[PDB]
Amino acid sequence: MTTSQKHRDFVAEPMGEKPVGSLAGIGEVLGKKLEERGFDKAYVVLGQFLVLKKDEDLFREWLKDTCGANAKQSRDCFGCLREWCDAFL
Amino acid sequence: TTSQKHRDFVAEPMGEKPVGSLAGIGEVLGKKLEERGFDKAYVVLGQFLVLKKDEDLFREWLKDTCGANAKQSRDCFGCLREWCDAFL
Repeated sequence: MTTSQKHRDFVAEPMGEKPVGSLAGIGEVLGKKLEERGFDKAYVVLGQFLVLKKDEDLFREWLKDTCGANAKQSRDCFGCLREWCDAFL
Repeated sequence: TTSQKHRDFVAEPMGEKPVGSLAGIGEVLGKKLEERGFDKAYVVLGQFLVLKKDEDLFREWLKDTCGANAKQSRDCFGCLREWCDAFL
């Protein structure tokens, strides 16, 4: 397994009310910028991922534009949501 | 009360279900949702979640987007709310 433990923990169970910082790739710096834009729970970011029809390009560009995520951070966040959805949606 | 359509939706993961599997979303509403990019139930769930599950704002968005009346938007909200309580 090449995913982070943090990815594995997120994808192992429903997310409920977990904060945005529970997503892989979302450290404290990105999580603060997300919360300040209203994306305060992980499920709100899931919401954006789903409204963008799970499209990697659009979602990763949106994360960059919204909180300054770099390529690795946006890849990790996308992959964590994609695998969560495959498991639970 | 709830419809069997509601109960069937809230009983399981929605996967790739079409937007018309949502309670309240009949043929006319579904067409208009699909025309605007909301072709699958999970895209509408997405909008519900971006709006932080807010009943008033989601039901207003649905009316603005596809013309849902009050019963249709009530039905659609309630099915997404109960689905999230079971699966999210």
